[PDB]
Amino acid sequence: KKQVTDLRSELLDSRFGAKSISTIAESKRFPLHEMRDDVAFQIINDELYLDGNARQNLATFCQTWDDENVHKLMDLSINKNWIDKEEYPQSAAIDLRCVNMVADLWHAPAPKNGQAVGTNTIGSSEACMLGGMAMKWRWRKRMEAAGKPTDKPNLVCGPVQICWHKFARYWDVELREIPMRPGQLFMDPKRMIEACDENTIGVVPTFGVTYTGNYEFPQPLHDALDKFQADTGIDIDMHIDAASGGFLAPFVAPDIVWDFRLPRVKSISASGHKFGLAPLGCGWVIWRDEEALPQELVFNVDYLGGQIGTFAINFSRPAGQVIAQYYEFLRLGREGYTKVQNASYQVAAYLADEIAKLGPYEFICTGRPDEGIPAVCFKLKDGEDPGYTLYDLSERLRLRGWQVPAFTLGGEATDIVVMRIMCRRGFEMDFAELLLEDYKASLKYLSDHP
Amino acid sequence: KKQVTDLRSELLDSRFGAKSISTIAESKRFPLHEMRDDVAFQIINDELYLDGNARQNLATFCQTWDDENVHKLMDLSINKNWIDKEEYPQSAAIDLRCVNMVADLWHAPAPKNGQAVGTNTIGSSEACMLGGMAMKWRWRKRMEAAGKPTDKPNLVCGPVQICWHKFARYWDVELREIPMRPGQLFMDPKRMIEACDENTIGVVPTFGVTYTGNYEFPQPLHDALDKFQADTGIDIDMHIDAASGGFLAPFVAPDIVWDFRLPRVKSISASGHKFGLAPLGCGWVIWRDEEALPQELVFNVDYLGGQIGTFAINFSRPAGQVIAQYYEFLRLGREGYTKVQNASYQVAAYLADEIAKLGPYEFICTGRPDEGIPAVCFKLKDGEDPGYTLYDLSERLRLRGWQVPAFTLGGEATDIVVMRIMCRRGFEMDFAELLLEDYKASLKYLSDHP
Amino acid sequence: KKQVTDLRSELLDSRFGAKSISTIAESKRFPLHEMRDDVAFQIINDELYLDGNARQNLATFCQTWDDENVHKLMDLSINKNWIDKEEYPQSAAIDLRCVNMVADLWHAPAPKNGQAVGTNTIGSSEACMLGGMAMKWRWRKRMEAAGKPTDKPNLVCGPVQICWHKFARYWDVELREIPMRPGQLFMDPKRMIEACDENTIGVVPTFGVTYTGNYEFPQPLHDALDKFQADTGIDIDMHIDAASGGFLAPFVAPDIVWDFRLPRVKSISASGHKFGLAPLGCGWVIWRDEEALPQELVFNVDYLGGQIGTFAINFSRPAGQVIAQYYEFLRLGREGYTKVQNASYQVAAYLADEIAKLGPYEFICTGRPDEGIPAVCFKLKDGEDPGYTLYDLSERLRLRGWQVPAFTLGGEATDIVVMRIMCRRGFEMDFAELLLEDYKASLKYLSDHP
Amino acid sequence: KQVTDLRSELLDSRFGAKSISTIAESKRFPLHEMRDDVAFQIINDELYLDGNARQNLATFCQTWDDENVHKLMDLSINKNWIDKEEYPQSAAIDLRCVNMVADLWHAPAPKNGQAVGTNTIGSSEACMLGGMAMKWRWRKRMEAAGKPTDKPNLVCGPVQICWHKFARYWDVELREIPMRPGQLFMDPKRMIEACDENTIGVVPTFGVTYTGNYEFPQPLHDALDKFQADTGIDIDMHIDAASGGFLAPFVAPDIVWDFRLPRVKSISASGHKFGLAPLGCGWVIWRDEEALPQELVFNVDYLGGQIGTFAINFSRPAGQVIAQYYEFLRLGREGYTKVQNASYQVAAYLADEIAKLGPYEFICTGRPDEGIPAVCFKLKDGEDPGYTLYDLSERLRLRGWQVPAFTLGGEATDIVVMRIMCRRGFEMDFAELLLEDYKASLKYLSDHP
Ligand SMILES: *Cc1c(COP(=O)(O)O)cnc(C)c1O
Ligand SMILES: *Cc1c(COP(=O)(O)O)cnc(C)c1O
Ligand SMILES: *Cc1c(COP(=O)(O)O)cnc(C)c1O
Ligand SMILES: *Cc1c(COP(=O)(O)O)cnc(C)c1O
Repeated sequence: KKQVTDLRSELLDSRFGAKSISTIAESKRFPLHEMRDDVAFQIINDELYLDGNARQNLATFCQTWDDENVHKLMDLSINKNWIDKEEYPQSAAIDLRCVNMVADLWHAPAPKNGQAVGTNTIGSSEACMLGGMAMKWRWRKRMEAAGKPTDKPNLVCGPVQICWHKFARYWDVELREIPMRPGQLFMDPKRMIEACDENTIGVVPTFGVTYTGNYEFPQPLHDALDKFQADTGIDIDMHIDAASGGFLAPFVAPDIVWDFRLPRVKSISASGHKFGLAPLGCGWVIWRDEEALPQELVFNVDYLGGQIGTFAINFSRPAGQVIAQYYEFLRLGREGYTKVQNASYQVAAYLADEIAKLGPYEFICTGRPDEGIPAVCFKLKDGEDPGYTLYDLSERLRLRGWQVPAFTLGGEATDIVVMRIMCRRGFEMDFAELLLEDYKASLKYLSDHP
Repeated sequence: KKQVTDLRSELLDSRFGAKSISTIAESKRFPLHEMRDDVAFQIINDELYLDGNARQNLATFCQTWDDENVHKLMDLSINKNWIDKEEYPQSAAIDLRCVNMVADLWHAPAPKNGQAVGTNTIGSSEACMLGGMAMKWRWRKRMEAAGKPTDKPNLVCGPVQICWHKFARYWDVELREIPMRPGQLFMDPKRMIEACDENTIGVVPTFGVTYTGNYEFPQPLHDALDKFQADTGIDIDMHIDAASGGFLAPFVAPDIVWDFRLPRVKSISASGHKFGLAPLGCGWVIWRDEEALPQELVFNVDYLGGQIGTFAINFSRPAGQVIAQYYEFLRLGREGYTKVQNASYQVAAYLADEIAKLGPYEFICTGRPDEGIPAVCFKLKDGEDPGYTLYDLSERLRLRGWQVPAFTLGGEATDIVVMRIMCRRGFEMDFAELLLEDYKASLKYLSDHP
Repeated sequence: KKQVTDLRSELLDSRFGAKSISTIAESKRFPLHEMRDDVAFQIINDELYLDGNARQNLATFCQTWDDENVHKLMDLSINKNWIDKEEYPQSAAIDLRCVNMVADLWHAPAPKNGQAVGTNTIGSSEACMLGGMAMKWRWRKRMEAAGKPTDKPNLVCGPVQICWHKFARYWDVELREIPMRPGQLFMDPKRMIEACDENTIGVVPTFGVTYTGNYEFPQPLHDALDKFQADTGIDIDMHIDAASGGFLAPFVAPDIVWDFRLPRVKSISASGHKFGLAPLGCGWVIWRDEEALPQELVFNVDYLGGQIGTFAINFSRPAGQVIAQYYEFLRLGREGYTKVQNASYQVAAYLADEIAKLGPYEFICTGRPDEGIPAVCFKLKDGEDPGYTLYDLSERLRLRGWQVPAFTLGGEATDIVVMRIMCRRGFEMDFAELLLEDYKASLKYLSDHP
Repeated sequence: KQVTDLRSELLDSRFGAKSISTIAESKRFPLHEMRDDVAFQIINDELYLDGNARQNLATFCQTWDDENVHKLMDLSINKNWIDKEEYPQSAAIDLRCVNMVADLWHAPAPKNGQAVGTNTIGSSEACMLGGMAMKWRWRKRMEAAGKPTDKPNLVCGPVQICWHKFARYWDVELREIPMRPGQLFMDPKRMIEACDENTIGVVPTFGVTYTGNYEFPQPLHDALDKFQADTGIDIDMHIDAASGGFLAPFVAPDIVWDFRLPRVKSISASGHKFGLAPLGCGWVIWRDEEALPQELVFNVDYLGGQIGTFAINFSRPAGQVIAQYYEFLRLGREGYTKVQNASYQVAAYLADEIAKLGPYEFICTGRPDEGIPAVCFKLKDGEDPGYTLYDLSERLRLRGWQVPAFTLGGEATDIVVMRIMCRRGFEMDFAELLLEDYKASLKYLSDHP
């Protein structure tokens, strides 16, 4: 009799009065029985409230808002496999159009066969790894042509994102990172060259440093590499990590020469899901030409009577993000992207100007299109003590749901603590003004409770 | 006033009467201006009709259907970044629970500290690469402990999926793939041993061969490695590529000893988005214990007052797939997965039995849970010419929307042409009956057209 | 021409690239012009993120979750006017049914004419004011019957909610609120009698004290009032403020005699939107019989050829909440309400037990259905200093989005600080465990920072 | 049998189910839980017995809301208006509205940047708040003069029922000037005749419900000025602008009815009437801090500070105020003017067309300078077209229209009038359908006794 009465309750009980929702969710072993689908969904939906409100997460560089058409395109493509070119041929075609468009945006030389050399990825990490492998292979071929050993490769870079550290570790390459230091939180030409030698597989400038938000300019570095070859005969290539800058500079600062306009730039990577406005799960890596991508790294697959070259670390994955990316390209175009990015810079500039009035801060990034990305980065003026640290301010802001990271820089600037505010699409002026209000209140509090 | 007149039309024109929809979509350069969002969506939505219907794609192993709750969870998580453990802490916690559940499902030794060693990935490709890197590292340590050189590593395997070829290429490991041959379309104990030597970083049995759908049983191979170490002193580990098998056997054939129950198995990988029932973009790799995973490959990140180890190639990416995976685990449990997988095997078995009476066929896979995955694989009997090849049949079926692949096997069986039908969730008996009807019709046509 | 180009942009610009979203929302003067409706919605939608997550708000007693059918009924009733009985006659009829059901739930004498004496209200506040006006009127009639003056009315009560202070102020009644004091945080029989006199219009027990979560039991007070009349000839009525308790005890503690089973109780009020499970905007007040409600306070209106009595402060208002309330009565019934409330009590008891293990606490409320509502209320043991105050704990929990109030009691217990956690529908066990985890984490932090 | 019935409970269709084979409970709390789809279906269905809101021409309240308001309301279904610290932005948004409405009514610019006023569930609560403040200011005046305060009275014209309730609930003698032939409102002469030192204030109705016409505060204000000059008695006003408050500012700005008038200490209006907000939104604004007795305000902590609160209700939905703010930003003066102009155009059209159909005498014809967008008429005195307006109202109801016909009060109880309200959502084309049914109804009433 109990079984039937229990089952009756299973059918009729409300979501929160149900027996199945009276226990803590499994966290150690694979569940034994099936359960009400509404209760399973409810529990998980509710647990996710413990994640931070994405729109208030001012620490991330990734998109936290997508328009309705992208939501639809994503749902519609939830089961389209990006890797199966023959099974989802139009998704594949759309992908190839994006490759052309991004290559064009970065001034890659026009492809004679009508198709640029490059590929979509899950993000900049995979894109960078692909660029790094190609870089390492081109170096090997150069050394082999010279009759020199290829067992001690190194890579020269500045304050790179962690993915390059993983590349170095995973592909056994010695990472030679020029450390940040007071006065120059980036890789300068002089220190770059001092780290270069015949075993350097390449140099990686970060066109939009994550820690500060400022651009490392490839041109001055390119000049130094030209002189290095003239003096030593050593020819070093560049791969630009433009995770953020790749989808900013072309629109608001087109005259900064950082891309394929520079001879030594053999490849560039960027995150479509950062300022490229695509939903999480989209990255891009373009090569200046076929010569820049070693064929031994490319796996060809049948496609519409012919073949297409593939270079990826991942295999199966959703094609929704690239479809969404194409949508943004067509819907916004240069005009639309410029308007959206200009909106972010205006917000960044506004906040930097207003926050400067509230305390003894020294700004590292103030939302200037010509210097970096739409971000605000600052620190307390040396020797100044307003009665609080940027860590305390970060915490107070969190009480209102905002995630504004405060952290120490690296290298020779480990004693410097900075606060960074990322101004992405969806962080409109009105919304940013609310942050400003909370910022003033927080300081107000820290003042009444020193 | 033509500018005012064009604008009026731009505002009032219907979807297909609009001037902006009168041209072919851009495919070579980045668009210059923005356009109506409905038109951009319509064009792309319509182009996607050229992709094959996913529900009729019987070539793929990946999920082509997800329940409504998964669609909701995915939409809700479109902007949750899997990599930001501190910003989306509960998404991170849910992921850690799945790691424990998958490890438990595969009989991994119980975690003393309550947390299994493993990670979520975009798919089995990344999971296999993580497993391979760890294998390579353990091998180098083993060689180094005996003062031996580590410049000639090789990996022994059978008819593996392409990701293993990419692993060998990207990490400079010699792939010793034992080829399929008549009467033996798998890596057998004897040939495996012939291929193994002091430079073998490990053996990778494929617990669910893509080309045939059959399991390569680790147990017999394991006994062979034990004897190998006894005779030569060479101790070789195994990594199971259970992309499909990992979420099948545990439910429908629990007595098959293929997992951590086997001492030499140091890691196992599988695709959540294949038989794990997760939406595209979910993979898993678990290690036996801490000793199985070299700490040098792990990058720790801050997490709730402590630190969490991370081992991944990708960085930013959506957390929706793992959240959906946890939902399936809780909603279905062993009971639910058993019922779902059983339905797939029932369909495969049905098709195999029905197709067998329509022609002179020899089956390689008939949907037997004790032999492999829910698939049907067959070829024309040796020396039989029914007046058509399986290529013709595959083509006829495509006229009704079905994608049923016909292909030649590799290795020393390149003369053999086989047809494979994958029976996934969402390919119910009634739907399969329709395929059967189209099969009978196709054969009649081929008959009336020798 | 500039106007044409501006118009083109107003039409084609994306949500965040639009000019109209580049400024701060008006807050001082009525706007002059119209603007894109999507921008207006976006700005407001985004500002609301600054409100606390209702599901994590553990301070409120009101519903923070409604099932899909309620969301539908509310949307369908958004334009139905509760006050227009003749224009929306069935909404009116449904409302009258709820009056009957609530009256019956509280053991009101069965209405001979089939319709209980009572009315729906926006909340307990209006309900309490209606009950208060009626009490005042009956008192005046009693005094007048003996030829005595009615210029000095007073109301006797314990730690009441603010609405009674407002009633006293708005209707010129001296509020004799018996203060909380160490050992008895409630109105006890002895002090109640001390405060009562010929000028007392009635006694108001709070069946579910907001500050502690405990019930003030009407029966012992009723016994005292009986003896009081016997000793002094002064006959005093009771009005039970059962804002919370009215939809709890009837289901989980039917043996508690607090309602119309007690002769002196002439009216009872409760919040439908608290434990009554109705969405915000629903309250109830029921009178014992016609004699308990002075007709001079009732305004009759035409209804279906007859007349219905109305007693309300508000006039026009949505009928969705009462329609939703009826749906909950029908869908859940006594069985459903019992299970939902049982779930809340289960959660309160769990947290009480677990939190007790974390520090030197003295509990005031532990979620016992025989003592009060599903709440947890505690203070630090007298003389114990764990290194932090409950205010500190409340603040740290807020860093995770939780709103757990810490406050000082009133009256003679102003030096006592307590923390109160409300366990409502939608605060399931699994969700509560997450809170407990943050509680443990918050304590560890407070210890690591003496 | 247990298992048998359970199987049916799981598989039965909505209408084949056992639980829907009986009449819904109406006497006692149901005992058992039941299928949620059946419970919903039953209620959804009996609600069809309510009149179609879009065809309800008797109500002044909104019967249509745009998609964004529907969304905002669903999103705010659980946001508690009263918990200022818990839903701080909802509260902030509310305060912006207070400023905007105060500005709309020419309230003196607040030096501290925040107007004195509050959102309410409707005009009823707003009027009661204004009434209490009015009563308290009067008490303070009498106490200063050293006179008794036990006999307060309130002077008004044909007020809505809420003022009768205020009078009863707060023990104030209501001195209502009755309507009479040719004067369906409170005129200056009769107002003054009812005023004395016990009058707590005067309440002009800027948009009389029964007729749709405005009672103009200016001439009444002039009479009160003269009254003080003559007697020394200083009487203030509270304008009940339930309807007019969100009409005149947009279509007839030159009418001086608001804070431009010195004696107007407070004004109330229904956001859910012509303010275009969904049901459950009212407003009351005071001209300054001095007009609102502090003894009536309960301060609550708010963002490190305190905010004064004056309300009868406590917990309630914040959706309506959020929706109200959306309309303010989305429409602005331009938008409201366009929306209100549309209603007046429809009211004027119907008045003109209905005039051609019978011997009617119009009381209201949708003129922006005279009142709200309504049509009100009666049969010419001594004229008998063979039917009453009651019969006409009934026949229109056969098509789903609710067009009320009723008798006026006071000295005009023998007068029967019909009133048509033209709100947002009663577009020209829709109104033309009503006109077609009106013509048909008359034609029918003609071929019959
Ligand atoms: C499909 C498959 C893979 C690749 O897994 P993804 O999820 O597509 O990256 C690897 N191994 C085997 C045996 C497979 O079937
Ligand atoms: C964010 C970032 C990355 C990693 O890109 P993903 O899209 O997260 O994989 C790499 N480099 C830089 C400079 C970045 O900012
Ligand atoms: C919450 C509460 C009230 C006020 O009820 P509302 O529904 O918010 O108006 C009154 N009394 C008690 C005891 C309460 O808890
Ligand atoms: C409708 C009305 C009221 C009552 O306002 P509610 O919003 O329904 O509470 C008061 N006065 C007048 C003049 C009205 O028209």
